[PDB]
Amino acid sequence: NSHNALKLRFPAEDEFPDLSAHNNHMAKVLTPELYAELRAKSTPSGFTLDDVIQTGVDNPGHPYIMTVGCVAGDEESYEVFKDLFDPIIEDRHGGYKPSDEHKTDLNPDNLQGGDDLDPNYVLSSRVRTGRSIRGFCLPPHCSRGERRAIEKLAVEALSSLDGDLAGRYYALKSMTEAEQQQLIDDHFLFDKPVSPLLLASGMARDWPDARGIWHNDNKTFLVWVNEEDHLRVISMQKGGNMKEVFTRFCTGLTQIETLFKSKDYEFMWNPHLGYILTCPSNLGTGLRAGVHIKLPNLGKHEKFSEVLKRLRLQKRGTGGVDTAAVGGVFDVSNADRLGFSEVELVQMVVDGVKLLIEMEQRLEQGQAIDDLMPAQK
Ligand SMILES: *CC(=O)N1C[C@@H](C(N)=O)Oc2ccccc21
Repeated sequence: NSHNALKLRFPAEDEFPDLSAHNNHMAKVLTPELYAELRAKSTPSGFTLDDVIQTGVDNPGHPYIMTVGCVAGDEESYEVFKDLFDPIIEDRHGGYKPSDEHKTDLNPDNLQGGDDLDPNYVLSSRVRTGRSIRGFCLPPHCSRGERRAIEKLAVEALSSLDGDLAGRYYALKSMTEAEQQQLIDDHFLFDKPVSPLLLASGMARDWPDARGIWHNDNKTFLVWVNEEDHLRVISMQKGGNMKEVFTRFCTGLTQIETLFKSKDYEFMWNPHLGYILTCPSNLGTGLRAGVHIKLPNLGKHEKFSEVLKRLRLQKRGTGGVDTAAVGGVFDVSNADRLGFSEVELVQMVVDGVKLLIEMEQRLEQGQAIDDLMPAQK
């Protein structure tokens, strides 16, 4: 690329971004020396360090909520600029060292229990993840031709799914106002990105070309094509049979991967980073296994955050599916993504939810939970 060479004509410090008041991990890792060493490297697709750190430069963040500050344009991005990604991965994934190994377990039989979470508290159970198809650039860097290719192969694979997974595909471009309305009412629809995060990163290029929503006829399995990763996979079920949701998650992923392999394509995966995705923060399992749960008394407790932290879980939001119950209903999911297998995260969620329910009941009786406080897991 001639532009990166023209940049190289400038002193490195003269091209170094001003990350003074930034609070992302990239700003915490990017020394002026690292920029000098890597500001010349590039990936086969043409992804540069500036293309990796632009979002972090434009989007400072909050000290409380530390964003990663960088994205990947392709698989090779994680190795070409590993001298930058690895420290941020260590900092954002609990000290995951460069030599650590990620184990991926997708055998639902290895999860203990989780079939009967108290239906009077757990309203919904959902497991979400992402996948990148090897050989294509990621959404921040992919091309119209690429994107259209991935959409074609993904739609073929989904159209091959049958049974409880048999479903339909809606292309965002061809959607009628009626179909769009139905999807919005279903909470299945993703709209055109508007955040200064995504728009600056180029994740919204050529919208809505090659972007789609596939869902099974039972509204329990949903796939998003070319939105924020090549595929975004969600398995959801009203209630608390987390085992069923995770089993659907696993089997659907396995069938999709089998179809892709039959067509000589595969997911981006390695034994150190797990599955490869645009954002470093979703590496390894990209798994967000959560529950919408009625924990009104516990939510107003001054230890709720500490209990969630010790259980290795996070409160990703409040309100539940239909907003409404903000303060009473909470969306609680696994906090870790890399360094733990999928089964381990789902386990952690089930186990923590049981104790949360017990705490909520005890607080209901007017008693104290100081005896039920867990130890850091
Ligand atoms: C990790 C992630 O999803 N990010 C990080 C974010 C930031 N500014 O730190 O920027 C973007 C932009 C586009 C896609 C993903 C991310």
